[PDB]
Amino acid sequence: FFNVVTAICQLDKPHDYGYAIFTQLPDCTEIQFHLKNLPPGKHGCHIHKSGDRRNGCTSMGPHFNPFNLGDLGNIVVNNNGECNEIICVKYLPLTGSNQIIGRGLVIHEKEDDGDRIACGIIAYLN
Amino acid sequence: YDFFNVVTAICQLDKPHDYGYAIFTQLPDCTEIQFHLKNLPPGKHGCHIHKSGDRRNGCTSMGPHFNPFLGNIVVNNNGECNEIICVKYLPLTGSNQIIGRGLVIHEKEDDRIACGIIAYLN
Repeated sequence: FFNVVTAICQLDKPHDYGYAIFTQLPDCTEIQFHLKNLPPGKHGCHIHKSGDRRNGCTSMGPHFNPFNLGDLGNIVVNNNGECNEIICVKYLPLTGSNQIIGRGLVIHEKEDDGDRIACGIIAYLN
Repeated sequence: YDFFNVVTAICQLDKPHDYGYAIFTQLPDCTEIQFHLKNLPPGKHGCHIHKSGDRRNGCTSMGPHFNPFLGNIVVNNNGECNEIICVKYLPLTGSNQIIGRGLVIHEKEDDRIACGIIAYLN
C-alpha cells in the first residue's frame, strides 16, 4: 500500500492516558491503541466533532456523525490500565471533506450498550 | 459582507505551558489568524506552521517547517499577543491543509517556546 495517511491522537486530557495511531487503509481505517492509566473494562470510544479542548473534554462537543459512524464501538482496558488492542473501521476517513483529523477522540466512562475520561486531538503523524 | 460555509480552526498553545490560543478563519481571500496568546516573553517572535501534529517529544516532535505546496508576532509587556493577521494562502482544508498539523512560536524573530495542534473549532 502506497501512500498511506497516518494520524496520531495523544489522549493527554485530563491526564496522560497514552495515545492511538490511525492508519487509512483502502478497505479500512486501522486504529492501534496504546492507552494506559485507565479504569479497567469496556469503554465507549467515539469521534467527537470539535478539536477544541479549552473546557477539557467537554469542549469537543457531540458525536461526529456527518452523514446522519464516528462510533468506533467499545475498547477494552486491561487490569493494568492499558489498552493495546487494534480495530479496523470501515468509512472512517482521515482526509477529505468529512475527515476526522482535526477532530476529537474521546474515551467514555461507560460502555456502549458516559462522562469523558480521556480525550485528544486527531493530528497528522507526519 | 456575508460569508457562509467558513471553516474555522483553533490552536491551543499549551505545551510546554499554557500560552493561550489562536483562531484561524479561512475567508475567500485570506486566512485570518486571531491571536490570544499570554505568558510569553515580550518582543517579536517567529511564528510557523510545522508539518507533524505529533507532540510526544514536546514541540520537537512537530518536525520541520510545513510546505503548503506567517512572519513575526509581537508580544507586549503584559506577555500577551492579541493581534490579527491575514495570510493570503493558508488552507485549512484539502490535501495541503494545516489542520492536523502544528503551530510553533519561536523565541527568535524571522528553541521552540510554545506549540499546539491546529484543530477544527467546529
